[PDB]
Amino acid sequence: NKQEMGTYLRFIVSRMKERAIDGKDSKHPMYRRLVHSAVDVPTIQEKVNEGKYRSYEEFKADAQLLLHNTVIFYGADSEQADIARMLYKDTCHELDELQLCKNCFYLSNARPDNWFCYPCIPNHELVWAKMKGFGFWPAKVMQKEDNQVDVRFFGHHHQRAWIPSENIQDITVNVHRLHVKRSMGWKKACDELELHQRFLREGRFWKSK
Ligand SMILES: [Zn+2]
Repeated sequence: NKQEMGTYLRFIVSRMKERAIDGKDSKHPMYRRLVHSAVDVPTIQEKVNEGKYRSYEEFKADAQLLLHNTVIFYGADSEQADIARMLYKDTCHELDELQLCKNCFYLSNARPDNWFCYPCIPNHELVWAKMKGFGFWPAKVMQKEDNQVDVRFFGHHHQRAWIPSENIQDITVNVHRLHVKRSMGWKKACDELELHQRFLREGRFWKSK
């Protein structure tokens, strides 16, 4: 876990680092004056590297505190607050995604060749799903509730979307039957689906080092 925490947090901080520049920063003389506890991205990045976070909750609390200071120092209605709010949301979203499936999260960030084809445990349910404007594309189910399913599509972008349950078909349905445009992109996604299914059958699990 401690090794995993390190690499996962590094992925998140790296992503949080850029949308954090735009930049005139919380180093006014009044920063001392309005802000209780000090923190910035470099401090967080150091704490990640030195293994200072005991849990993801402690990391999240530092991200929250950074948001709180920005709000206090610039005002809740300020544009700096808007940006910092989006930063915090994005950070917490990554933590959500990590919790959803650690293996998906690692592969999605590290992106080795054919990253989306490696199996997870438990295996993700596979479906055909259509979005408004599109025909059916193959996808992995990440989670679901009664009236909708959270999927990540095969192919370009590997688009993440909520799909109404009525727009889902079992992966065992015959492709030729239902509606979709057989574009090059769609065929590429179907190839990726098949390669994923082959890796599953092979027991070809992702191996680091
Ligand atoms: Zn997964």
